[PDB]
Amino acid sequence: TDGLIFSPLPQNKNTVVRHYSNEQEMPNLSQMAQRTIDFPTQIVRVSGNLTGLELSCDDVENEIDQVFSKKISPNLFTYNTYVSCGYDVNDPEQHAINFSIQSYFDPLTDNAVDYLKSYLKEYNGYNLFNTTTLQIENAKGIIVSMNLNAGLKSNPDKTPFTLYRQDRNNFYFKSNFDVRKELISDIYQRFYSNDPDMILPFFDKWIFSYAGSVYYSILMASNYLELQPERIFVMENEGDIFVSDLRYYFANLCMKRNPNKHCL
Amino acid sequence: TDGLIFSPLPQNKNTVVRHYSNEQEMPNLSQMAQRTIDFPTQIVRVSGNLTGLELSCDDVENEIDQVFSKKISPNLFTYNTYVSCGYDVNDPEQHAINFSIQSYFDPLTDNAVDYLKSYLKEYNGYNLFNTTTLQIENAKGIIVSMNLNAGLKSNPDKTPFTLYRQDRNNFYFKSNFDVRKELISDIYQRFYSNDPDMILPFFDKWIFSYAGSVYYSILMASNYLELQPERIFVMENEGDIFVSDLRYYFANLCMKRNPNKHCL
Repeated sequence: TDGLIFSPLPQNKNTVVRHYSNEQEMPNLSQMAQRTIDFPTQIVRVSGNLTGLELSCDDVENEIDQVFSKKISPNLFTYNTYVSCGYDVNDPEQHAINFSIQSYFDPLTDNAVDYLKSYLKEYNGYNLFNTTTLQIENAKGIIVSMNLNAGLKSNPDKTPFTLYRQDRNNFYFKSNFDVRKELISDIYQRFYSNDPDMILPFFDKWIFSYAGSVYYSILMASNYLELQPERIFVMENEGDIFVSDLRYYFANLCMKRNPNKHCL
Repeated sequence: TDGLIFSPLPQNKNTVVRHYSNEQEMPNLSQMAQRTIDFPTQIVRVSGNLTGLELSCDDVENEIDQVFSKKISPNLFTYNTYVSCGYDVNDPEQHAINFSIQSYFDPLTDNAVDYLKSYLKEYNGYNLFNTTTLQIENAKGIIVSMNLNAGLKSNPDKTPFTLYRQDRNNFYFKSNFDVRKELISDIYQRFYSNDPDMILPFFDKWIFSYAGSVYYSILMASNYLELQPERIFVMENEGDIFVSDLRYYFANLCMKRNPNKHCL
């Protein structure tokens, strides 16, 4: 089935992984309107060597959940968090030997912002296992480099399809919150629509200014579309970018939603 | 057909376009190494409304060639330039109504740097048609968001093909000069090869750390590849990016290169 599709997470031998996210949830504009200030997206990209510290992966994954993942509620934040812990498969105790935290998250309301500010006073810079510190950074901004695929898919349950056209466009936003408020919500409203005056103006805004004229014929010939909004976070240091491994794309299965069996 | 392929957006109605570039030339590392001064990529993104000035599109294109395109020689610069002129299709003289210049270029030698400084002295801020000014800007740096397509094209004379896999990876470079020295030259040496010990380590370096193992099966099943290195120029102001329509991609026509009729 179609809509948001999360990309598969990184696989590693002898590693326990926990993944926490509510990014699959459609943005709620009535909730997001309760935030009146711009606030930077939070970035965690932390790792450390645990060899010899006599920790179990359970000790590690649960110390991280008490000081981070459980402090970030799905009803105050949109988040996508990835916690990894490596262990030594030959050690009789199979003690942990490393860990990493990867996360980005946004407060959704002014109350969440207030809670967030007090969370950072208490836990930003927290000492993790006397090896590294929980560092929650401000993203300076985010560049979306978005790919659009249009074409004809013979079997909707398998991945190959015939590619008709491909386009790219790039946008700067202040935070992932804004990306969800402006781009993601528009995707749900107008990318999944067979109303010409919804989807073709959608292409004009996000693909290029007359993509609607180009795509009318293509949309009529096609039955399958994809939007890959790659999120390139820009950090304060020059040349420092962050692209999380937690990726998603939008699949539009026109052959199953429209009577036409096509995208227009 | 094979190699670097320029891909400008579909041409807008009633517009004349002149395109100038020597980006198609393979980089020669022994020549690029002779330049000792880093110089930032030069950026032109200039436009203006000409309605009513009684200029011919020829007047416009020839004035821009005299003050810009002919001052940027291919043996001192790699450049990619797009000069467009909109005209009034119903005016009996079809007078020009707007124009734009899109360009990036890099000096290739220390002498070119000196000559470039001479040109900016003389021509930066030049008055174009009493409407706008010729401005050459320094890019702060460049984010390459590179796409790889792999699949099967039955008819090499046409655009459709069956898409097997898609991947993106993102890198920061200080300049387009560095992009040609590090990325583009690697493309010519190893992307266009059916040697597993050439192409797959190329994939490990530029796609993701183990892409060679994933794509080994895929490359044998495929006969067609494309590399779309989108160049997102980072300008000096915060949130200011420039992505030209001066796009190119690399097509790998395995069904025509290889005895296998396939990419491996």
